[PDB]
Amino acid sequence: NSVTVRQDLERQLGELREEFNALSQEIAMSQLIDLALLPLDMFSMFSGIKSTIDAAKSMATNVMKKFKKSGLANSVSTLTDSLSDAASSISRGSSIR
Amino acid sequence: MASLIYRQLLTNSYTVDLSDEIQEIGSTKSQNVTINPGPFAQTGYAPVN
Amino acid sequence: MASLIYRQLLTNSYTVDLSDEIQEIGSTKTFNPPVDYWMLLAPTTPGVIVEGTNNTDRWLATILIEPNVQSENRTYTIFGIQEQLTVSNTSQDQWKFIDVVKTTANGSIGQYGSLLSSPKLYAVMKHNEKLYTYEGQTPNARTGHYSTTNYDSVNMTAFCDFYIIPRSEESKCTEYINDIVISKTSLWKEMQYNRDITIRFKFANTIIKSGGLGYKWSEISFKPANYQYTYTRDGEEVTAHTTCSVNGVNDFSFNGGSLPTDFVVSKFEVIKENSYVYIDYWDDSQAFRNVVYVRSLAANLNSVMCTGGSYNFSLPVGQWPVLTGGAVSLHSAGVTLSTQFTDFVSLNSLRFRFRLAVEEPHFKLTRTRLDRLYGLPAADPNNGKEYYEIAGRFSLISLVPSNDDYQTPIANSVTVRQDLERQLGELREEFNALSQEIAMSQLIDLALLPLDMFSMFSGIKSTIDAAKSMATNVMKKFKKSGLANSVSTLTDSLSDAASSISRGSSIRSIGSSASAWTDVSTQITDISSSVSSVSTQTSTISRRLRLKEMATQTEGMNFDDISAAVLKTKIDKSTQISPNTIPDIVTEASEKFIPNRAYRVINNDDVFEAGIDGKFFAYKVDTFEEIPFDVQKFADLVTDSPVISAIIDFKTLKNLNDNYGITKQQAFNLLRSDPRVLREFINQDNPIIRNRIEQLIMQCRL
Amino acid sequence: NSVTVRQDLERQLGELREEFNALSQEIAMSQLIDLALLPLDMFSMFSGI
Amino acid sequence: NLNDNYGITKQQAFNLLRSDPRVLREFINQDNPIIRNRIEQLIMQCRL
Repeated sequence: NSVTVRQDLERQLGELREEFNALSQEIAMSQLIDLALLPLDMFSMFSGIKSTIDAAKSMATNVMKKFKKSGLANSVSTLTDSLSDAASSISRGSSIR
Repeated sequence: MASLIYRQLLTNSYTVDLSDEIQEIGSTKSQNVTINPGPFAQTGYAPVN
Repeated sequence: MASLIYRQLLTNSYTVDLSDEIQEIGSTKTFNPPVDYWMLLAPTTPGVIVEGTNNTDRWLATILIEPNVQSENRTYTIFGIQEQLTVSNTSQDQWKFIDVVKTTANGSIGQYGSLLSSPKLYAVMKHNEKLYTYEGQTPNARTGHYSTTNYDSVNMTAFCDFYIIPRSEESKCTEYINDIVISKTSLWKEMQYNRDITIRFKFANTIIKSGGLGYKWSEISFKPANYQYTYTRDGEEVTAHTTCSVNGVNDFSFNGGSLPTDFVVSKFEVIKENSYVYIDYWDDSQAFRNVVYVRSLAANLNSVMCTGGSYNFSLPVGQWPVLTGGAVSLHSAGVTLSTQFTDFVSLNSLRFRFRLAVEEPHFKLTRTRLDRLYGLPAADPNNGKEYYEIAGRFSLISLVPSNDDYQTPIANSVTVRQDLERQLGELREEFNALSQEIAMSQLIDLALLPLDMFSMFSGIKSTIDAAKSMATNVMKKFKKSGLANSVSTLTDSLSDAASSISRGSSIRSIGSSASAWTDVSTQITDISSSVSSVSTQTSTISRRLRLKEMATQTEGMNFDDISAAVLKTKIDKSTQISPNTIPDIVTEASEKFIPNRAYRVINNDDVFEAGIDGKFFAYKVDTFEEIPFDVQKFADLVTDSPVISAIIDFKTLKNLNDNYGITKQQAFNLLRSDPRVLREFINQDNPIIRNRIEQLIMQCRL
Repeated sequence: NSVTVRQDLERQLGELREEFNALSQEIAMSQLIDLALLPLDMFSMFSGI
Repeated sequence: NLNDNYGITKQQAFNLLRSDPRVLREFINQDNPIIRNRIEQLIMQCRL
């Protein structure tokens, strides 16, 4: 029997990037590479975050949504497409050097 | 490390768009919602005249 | 490369079960009907809605009986005649629906058979040369049989619109009792359709009294509505249809007591932040005609702060029970496609779904112990206002089969479905082509980068997203063909061989040692006309290793990597394919390829080669055609070591060694299948290796 | 008062654990080795059922 | 305990990697050595 569920307005991305860099100036090094040689599980990458209420699931699905629209996603897609086009036939025979 | 991480976070675009269609068609197929008043009767003085 | 690619394809079968059960749960889907069908009736008002008879010798219809009514002789025109029906009704919740049993034209009616159902659902049609109608209460769909004269000509006569439904869905009917895609870059063109659209909502409601003094109310609910509107957009007076629908509705029951003076409604419907609204368009513009094949479809819309007005309740004694107020906020989130049948004009349309949110004002019931409700109720939401307008843009990047001629614009849509298509058999020849002019070193390069099915299934540019649940249903369907069953047999044989020290290890045939990788291969096959006994053992060892290993592990580049690379080359240059046409091509390319190719394993300066053609080769670098085969020795040392794919077979390596020279490093990297040296020899001087790779890629026949 | 049900399936899993023990008592000894190089993935380890 | 049976310096090298199935299974299949008892008790200890 509520009027409006208060959607939490989220802090703007530029400030976010600023405290993220301020956090990056705080991390450690040796156990960082100790973390860095261990192939983690896409499971613990998003496991212990927040409130476990259909939301780690939703956030995982949303980050999956947003990843395929990134510059690396279409970059690898077009790299594969270009290689497959070169291997398909003589499509780009010789245009310039 | 991130080889399998950034591998999998990209390979399962099929999972994510299948999840999109799954949740959409599920929303289409949602059923009715009913509440029970609870263990409490409701009455009064009916024949007002 | 593609070893793990086909392994990923086979691994991700855990989605087709869910992505198909959701299809099951979301794809459940006077008018005298013909034979071999079904008929379901959902009456609106309690009374006479549907009748039926063979109008010659035997009359069988069914009449609802209002509860809280004793044995009363009604005055209803049963078959147009006021027949005597004196039946009581002492039930409370589950109603009665009694079959009238009338003999002649002006015949008398006896009482036998009553149908009990709460949600107002019934189904009646003849079955198996006789009238097989559902009987009983809700829990079980028990049917009854009624014999007539001239069975196949009983005239069902309803008074409302109901279901056309066939007979063979008896399971579906009992459970009731209880998209065309051709997408390709070759000859298909996108068009800009960004038309600002305005739509107007409208609501209809279902109110159903309970037979009595008016203090009992049965069903006040929404119901779909449809009006029209004309829009003065860009100087075009465009007419448009629209419909409404609701889902996830909330149920409220305002029960005041038991005695018939109590203002009791058995249930009430009310909309809150769990529901949605769906609409459709029937416009006059070309963009309407161009919604048959949609690439991308997005539409931002304005919000309307819709409200509800005063409502109605007519009670005999006392003042009027006044229900007031209604409020919800409309927020479109999601745009889909649909159809609509209005006057047998059922064609395409588009659907808008909205998110909803309530407002502050209370919605009050007078002289009722209920107040400060939230959510726009279902009594009289239209406030007398004629329409609920929503404005905003609407994007459409739809794509029609434009001809190769750029000067020719396609501006229509031919029919409901294009039902010709093309069969896989003829597709086989156009995949039998395009294998002649592929590449010489570039396809080998494509056989190295992991072609993960994201990059595999991203450049296709299809109009839907069900391509990949299908791309795993393809391996669910190799059960019909010979890969999925082959993997299952491998695993089961190695398992029951790992559990049977009683008879499963001694009753099976011989190999080199106690291994399922040797004896399972040689169990029973037709003997080839001219081969040796050791040749059969080598061939079977070869077949099981070639098929199973291509998806498990290997050294260097494998033949399935070439298969995947050429498969991508064909699909990218296909120029004739449909989204629902690769579900066969990927199958009969992952299987019907690899006809006869050998592998090798190196043993401390000794390697053998054997493939599925009846030929074997025992030879280790440093001049060839050496000491002959040793079947059990090689069998054990290949069971015990990971296998190396022999892209260079005995003849090719002999030719390249004897004719144009070789070095120890190059030979080593060749016969351990190092793709570097293979492609460097290919790219350098057009060797016999090039003939071999070309004839190998034509071996990818179909 | 008719909503108190708490435990489930222990009565079956407990009695079948010893059945799996008893059958695994007589397991093979070499074919376990060559059924270890196999990537018994979900398409396989849930296919011999 | 095995080194009573020689298996030296290359089967030792791979068996110290503990994981070469070729060397392990070749010891398994012919020498009837202690290792079958070791792996049998491995099976019997995951047994309960």
